[PDB]
Amino acid sequence: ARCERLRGAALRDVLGRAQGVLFDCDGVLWNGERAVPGAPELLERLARAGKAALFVSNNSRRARPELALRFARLGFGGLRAEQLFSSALCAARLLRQRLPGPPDAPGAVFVLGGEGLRAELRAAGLRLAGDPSAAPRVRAVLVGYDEHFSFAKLREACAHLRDPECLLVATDRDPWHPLSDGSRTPGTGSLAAAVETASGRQALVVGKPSPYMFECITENFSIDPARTLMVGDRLETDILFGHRCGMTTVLTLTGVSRLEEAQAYLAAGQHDLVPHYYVESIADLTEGL
Amino acid sequence: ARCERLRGAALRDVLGRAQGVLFDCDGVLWNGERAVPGAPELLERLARAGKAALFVSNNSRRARPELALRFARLGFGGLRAEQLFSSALCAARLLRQRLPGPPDAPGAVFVLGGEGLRAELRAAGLRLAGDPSAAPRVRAVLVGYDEHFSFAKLREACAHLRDPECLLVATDRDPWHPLSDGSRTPGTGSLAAAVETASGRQALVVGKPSPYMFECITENFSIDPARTLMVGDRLETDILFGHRCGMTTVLTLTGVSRLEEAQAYLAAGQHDLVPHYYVESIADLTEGL
Ligand SMILES: [Mg+2]
Ligand SMILES: [Mg+2]
Repeated sequence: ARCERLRGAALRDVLGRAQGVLFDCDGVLWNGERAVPGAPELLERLARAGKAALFVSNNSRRARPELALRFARLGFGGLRAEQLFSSALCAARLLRQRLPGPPDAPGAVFVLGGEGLRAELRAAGLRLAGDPSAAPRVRAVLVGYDEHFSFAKLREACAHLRDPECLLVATDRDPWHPLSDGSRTPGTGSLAAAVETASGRQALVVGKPSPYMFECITENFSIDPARTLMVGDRLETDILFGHRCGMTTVLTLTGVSRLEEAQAYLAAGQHDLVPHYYVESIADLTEGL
Repeated sequence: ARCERLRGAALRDVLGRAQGVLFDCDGVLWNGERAVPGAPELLERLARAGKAALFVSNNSRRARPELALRFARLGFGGLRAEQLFSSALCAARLLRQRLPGPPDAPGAVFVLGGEGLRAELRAAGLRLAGDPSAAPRVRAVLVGYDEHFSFAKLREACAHLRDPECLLVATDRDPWHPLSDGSRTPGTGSLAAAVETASGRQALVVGKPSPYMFECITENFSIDPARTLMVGDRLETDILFGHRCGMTTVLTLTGVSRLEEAQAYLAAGQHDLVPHYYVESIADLTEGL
């Protein structure tokens, strides 16, 4: 990984070789309400050229059917729900897999998060602490994007975690997210930091840069990481994810991370946070096909 | 610091030499509603023998007049309010001292914390973001023990901190606190972790183990740290504070930290988290006088 500007012959060969492309969404395909011009067209040409496209998002705020809506709304047609992987969806699968209880009863998840996250969990067959009883033992605390996080919920989370057998899981560690108006919103990472600190515990992280998301993806699809491009705007999330999975990484500059940070990490020899290539926007990739 | 059990001749000499004793409160003088038997009597004998006594607490939940009440209620008479130093009181003084604005207007503090913390801040002459206007620029965010912490307040805190000139201050970093029933409550450290993570900033910490508390104390009283005992139940807070200040440190076992953790740190050569001495309870100190 030497942070090279991807163009000309090298672009045609890298894309030529590529069997598939995994895309982050926010900062890559769009910023809020606005699609990156040329992004829908890249996805079209990818379909026409080979070449698998899958989407990997740390979003834990909406269930998959609703996250899928953003694609159509922002002018990305022809996409199937099964191409989209979110930390919400993957958290539900991890909990189902890891679940410490006796076989019935495995049992309940205390969730810090919203209705879309809850809907995903229930759909994976998971029992939630907030739900109507027929009170089950809580065997996992899940920290997701919780716009209604409170000291009270934090305190309750810690009560459950006093049981060392109770799992602590976080959907992702993203510290904050940019909004259209130039402001930020705190991210799950900030809520996970509070929970870990007060409980004295380290969370299992579901989303990027955890390799679990790639396991979650490869459950459903055969992807050869050596032949797959990982495209993202956040070095510490998307690019680190790519290196950990053995993918060729492409930083796009339409999002959170700056070229200057990528080059800084290169100089400090922190090669897992350096992309193989960068582009100003993913529209620069299309001419490679 | 070699974690020695303080008794016999050594106890008489250490206490004999000591000009003063600084005490942590919770886990030392009392646990919740219950005074440590013998604790009021040690303080009495200290008065009779020399020998200054001062109290250093990370509490940011109640203003000093109300924190003083706990002493009388738990059977500690003869104490003056001026002997008590809390992170709340010291945070107010630090803000007054550090305050980045033009001279009027220095200006407003956004507070994550309760009415007792707010009352201390106003009493130091500080203007608070929540208060009635005659909207002032926020020039500091203060994170204290906030039982009404919320995602919304976290988000607002981060908005203020987008201004790199806006200070970030935390009353303390205590991660959690034990309660009488055996449960925990999250501490300011957990709330500070959320704020730091979402804002990408490091807080200035007011309370122990920050040496600022000792500066705050020495403003008012001449203490020679080389002749002062620091007595506490929490290694990472009280004992580390003591070493940083050049005091002789005494771990009491009636609180949070265990002898086993002290001895573990000794073996790992982490000498700043090892007390000079320990006692089962501070009642074991009285026979030294
Ligand atoms: Mg992104
Ligand atoms: Mg204590």
